[PDB]
Amino acid sequence: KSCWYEEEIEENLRWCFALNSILHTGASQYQDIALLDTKPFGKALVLDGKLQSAETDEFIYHECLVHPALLHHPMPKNVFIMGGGEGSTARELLRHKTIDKVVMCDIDEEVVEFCKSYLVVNKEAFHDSRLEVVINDAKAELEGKEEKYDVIVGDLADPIEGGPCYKLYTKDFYELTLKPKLKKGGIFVTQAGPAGIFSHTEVFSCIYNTLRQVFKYVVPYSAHIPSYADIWGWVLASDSPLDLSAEELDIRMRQRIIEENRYLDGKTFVSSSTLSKAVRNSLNNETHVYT
Amino acid sequence: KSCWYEEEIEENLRWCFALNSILHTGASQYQDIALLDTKPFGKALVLDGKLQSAETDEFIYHECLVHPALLHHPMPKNVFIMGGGEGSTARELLRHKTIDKVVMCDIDEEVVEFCKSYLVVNKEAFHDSRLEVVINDAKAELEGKEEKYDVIVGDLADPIEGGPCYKLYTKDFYELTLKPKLKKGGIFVTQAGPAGIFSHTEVFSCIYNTLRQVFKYVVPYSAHIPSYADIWGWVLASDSPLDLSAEELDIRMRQRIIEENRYLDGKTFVSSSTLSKAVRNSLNNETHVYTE
Amino acid sequence: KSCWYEEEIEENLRWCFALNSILHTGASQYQDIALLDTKPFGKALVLDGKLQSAETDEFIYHECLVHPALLHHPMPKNVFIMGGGEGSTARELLRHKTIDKVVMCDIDEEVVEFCKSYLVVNKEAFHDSRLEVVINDAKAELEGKEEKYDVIVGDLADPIEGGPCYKLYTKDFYELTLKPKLKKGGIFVTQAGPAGIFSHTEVFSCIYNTLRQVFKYVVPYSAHIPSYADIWGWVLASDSPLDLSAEELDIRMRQRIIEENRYLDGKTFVSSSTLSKAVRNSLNNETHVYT
Amino acid sequence: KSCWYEEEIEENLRWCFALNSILHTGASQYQDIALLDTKPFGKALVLDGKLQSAETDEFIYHECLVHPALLHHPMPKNVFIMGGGEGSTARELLRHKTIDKVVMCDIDEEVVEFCKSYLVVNKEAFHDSRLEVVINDAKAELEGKEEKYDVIVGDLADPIEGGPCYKLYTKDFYELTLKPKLKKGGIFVTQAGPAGIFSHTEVFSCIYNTLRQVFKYVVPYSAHIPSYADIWGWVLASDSPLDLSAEELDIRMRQRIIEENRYLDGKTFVSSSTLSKAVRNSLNNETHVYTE
Repeated sequence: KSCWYEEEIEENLRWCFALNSILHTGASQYQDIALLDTKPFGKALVLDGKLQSAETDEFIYHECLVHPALLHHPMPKNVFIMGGGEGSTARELLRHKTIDKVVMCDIDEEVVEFCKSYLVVNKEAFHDSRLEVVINDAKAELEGKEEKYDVIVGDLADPIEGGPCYKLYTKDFYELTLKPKLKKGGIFVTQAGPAGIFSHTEVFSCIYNTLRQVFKYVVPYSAHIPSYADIWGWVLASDSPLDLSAEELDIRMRQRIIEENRYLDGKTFVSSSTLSKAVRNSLNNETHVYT
Repeated sequence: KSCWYEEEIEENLRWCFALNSILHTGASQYQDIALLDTKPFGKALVLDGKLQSAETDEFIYHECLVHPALLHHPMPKNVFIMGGGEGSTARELLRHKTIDKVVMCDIDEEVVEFCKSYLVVNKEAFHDSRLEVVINDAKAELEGKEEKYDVIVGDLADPIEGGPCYKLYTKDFYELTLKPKLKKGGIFVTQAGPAGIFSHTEVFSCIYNTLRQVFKYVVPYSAHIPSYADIWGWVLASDSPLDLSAEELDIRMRQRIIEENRYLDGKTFVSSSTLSKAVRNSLNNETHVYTE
Repeated sequence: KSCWYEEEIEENLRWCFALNSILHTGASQYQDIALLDTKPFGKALVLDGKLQSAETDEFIYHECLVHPALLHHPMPKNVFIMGGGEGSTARELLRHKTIDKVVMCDIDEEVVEFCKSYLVVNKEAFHDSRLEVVINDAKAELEGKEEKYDVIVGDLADPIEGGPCYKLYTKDFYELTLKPKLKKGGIFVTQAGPAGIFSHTEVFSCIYNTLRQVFKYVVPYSAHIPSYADIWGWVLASDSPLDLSAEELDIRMRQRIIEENRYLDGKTFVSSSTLSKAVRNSLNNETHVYT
Repeated sequence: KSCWYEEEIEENLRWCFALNSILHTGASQYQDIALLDTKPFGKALVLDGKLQSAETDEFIYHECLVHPALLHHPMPKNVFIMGGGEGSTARELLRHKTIDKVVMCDIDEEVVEFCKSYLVVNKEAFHDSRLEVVINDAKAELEGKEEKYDVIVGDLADPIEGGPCYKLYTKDFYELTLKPKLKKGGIFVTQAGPAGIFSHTEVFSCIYNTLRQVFKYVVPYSAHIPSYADIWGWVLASDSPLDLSAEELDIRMRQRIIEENRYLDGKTFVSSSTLSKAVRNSLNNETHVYTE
């Protein structure tokens, strides 16, 4: 009961967890880095004072982020990650038998090196041949190269007003930069911020509405992540249908993904993509489009 | 930015809400009773230090507790609430036009009288001619009367041994005391503790497993409640099937409930009753049964 | 263990007390006002988020503030309070059989009315004929009037850089404004901020050194105030000696002050005015003078 | 601005220090042992959740605990420490050139070995040829040997009934066990718990009163320790007078102690031994005596 880390989740809400230790600390020109050893969530990565992942339940976030998008692809071969310097998004992709190239594109070199050093769970992932790490802004990287991708995975910080990841959620970026870099039948997926009954109105609905204005087929979904103190959201978007039964999803999982999933099976994702009445109404009637 | 209500959700985990006011603090012998005005969640009812009800989202808990059971029933007319002293369970039940009688059986008259005066959202419910309030242990009340119900709602605290509420979750209780007091097609629903990816193993899986020893059809389901900082769980149980589509649930809601639900539609319930892989696997392989 | 008020004492130090209730709240154009009912200290007056007094131990602060200065006076008749809108400084003065006029000069009208309404302990003091309340800046009040005072009591907020009470601690203010308004044999006393082993270097030593450059006879003293989470300091300053035995102080107390003191007797003040080695060395060798 | 060490000074009062690091956490069967690097107070030794020693101001506690007793003694040559496993009491005692032997008797070898390696400020003290470390209950040790001391230093935890340290504050202990082991002119000093205007009534006044039943001259005294968020108290006791002026204390400090004290001079001690009116009146009228 003596040592605590404190997180301001909202203006009037704090989330405190007891600490075993402060394990490692780095920093870039971009942000403060810390790896805490927490009692309730194990090793916790804190970036600029915000918890970004925790050892006990990061598998939920990263299984939800990655596996729905590639399972709805018939044959996802190359995948570009915006963000995801932690290595866990790459880890989950690399268990798919169909990728021949994961590029992880994080602008913060020091975050990648830190997590490559200290997250035991991803060093098999980091030392994988299919994996290429690029230090650059994601839009700058995509505009400059011309190689189109089967799947693009958005694993950035939330689009807070005045940050630099904001422009990577804009309607003009999807339509003019990202989608031209999708192969025919490609699939985009992005994390989409909090998806609680009230918190989904911050960014989750706006990212849904924005992707509605670029792709014909958009599916939002969400799942509780305990260490984030909220339901968290993701959005899929493609121009080919993303409609698979739970049974087909289970079939494709036991065929393309090495090892058994800890959190996600077909029925989990069916349930995940059935938002609640209020969240569904809010999403289906949102107007704002990030320009 | 200086006054806070703190709750230890877990002994190593704290959830803190900024405070506007402390509207009342007091106590019975059963529990301390506080009503707080919080900035994130509005007025919050705290019993023995544990938030039980927040103004901004208690509708989620109460709609989930109540509606699924009633909607599944062919025509629910009389209901017994084990607990429910805050008035919000009764309030949601009284939204159903098919209901003719609600009996609220809470052991702590202090809680009942406090909420009757201070939880004004429940005022019309407390004054509804169909509601009867009984101050008794629920088990004693149900054994003391030979009356049966179409639905019995468990709205008690989480089972911890030695508490007055533990015995209301045992196999023996469900089978020798509760089930005899359900009419044909009758449905039992109880709150079933936290149901998060790890917290569900405390009581949720055991309550599911226990009811599975007693009732033909047992349906667990869960939903996020922000003020609880967790997924919360409930369990339906009946000897008649519990098997309606989202569309059939919705037609019934439009026909039987006055006003629109704020949280629950038929698709929400189907989603809620589809648990995640690990939670499903846990409840499937669960071994423990509650007993005395 | 559930409701807490939190005070940042220093940058890295917080001081939290459990709450029975938030009793009353006002505000002026100048500051936020709150009266909390706290478990460890009872009713607590919080001004702009800082605890300024608490019911359990305010008697220590106000007995220490007031009684040493007037006891070293042979016959203190009129007394001007800078600040002290709480009423407690006036309360303690009014138990002296020798004052014929206490003027309390606080710039915040709403603070005076609030404490006059809600501090039960001072409404006998507030409805006392000898007591005159003036709403004005203290320097403006003193410059404009020409009536000289036996004693002037500094009961302001600490001289934080950039506030408006800072100039009321300057060497030019003592020499050119305050002291001309002292009668012959007059005595000034001011609260002097924290007086802990390390915290005394914030302002306590600077106020001592400043008053050394205006009055011939200056005595600093301090006492623990539990609700302030620190030793607190006061300074006396006169041009006549302030040297009385503990026995004479006890004599003068049982003769001039109605009722028995709760905290302060002669020996207490002797001990109070014997600072510790490090605080004494720091004070006796400080250079900065508030100009 | 995000990592904090929290301590409940009182059950309704919390004192929180911002953290740099947690250098070690561990435990013996007697207590949990933690060493924290805090921003306000530097490295802090926490035993069973209670801060016992902070780097920025432990000198206050240890100088006050040790020096007055030794300075009052005509020539203190051998000293027994009840407790003192952190090494800082020994360190201050070994600053006196008149000292020939220090025996540190702590019940928890875990604490001793931990501080020996991690409290480097005490390293030379731990390696001083005049120090002997004994791992035993202090009462058992003192009864087990017929050796007397010029000074005995009580550096144990505050007396709470049932603890292994309560019996080291009883009248019987002081009179039948401790006093026989003091040489002529011998002086006993113990830490005596909080001594604030209200907190002094917990143990401070009782310890004073107890010693007053056993020793001719009993001198209580106190001093603020910021990391403790309170005034802390100590009590001198002897059957020879304890009556030196501030100037005589200072001459002795210059003659007997190597290096300059950071907190304590003769005037500081006289001030410390002049208690406030309410604390004086409380200790004067105190009735309770510790017993078994």
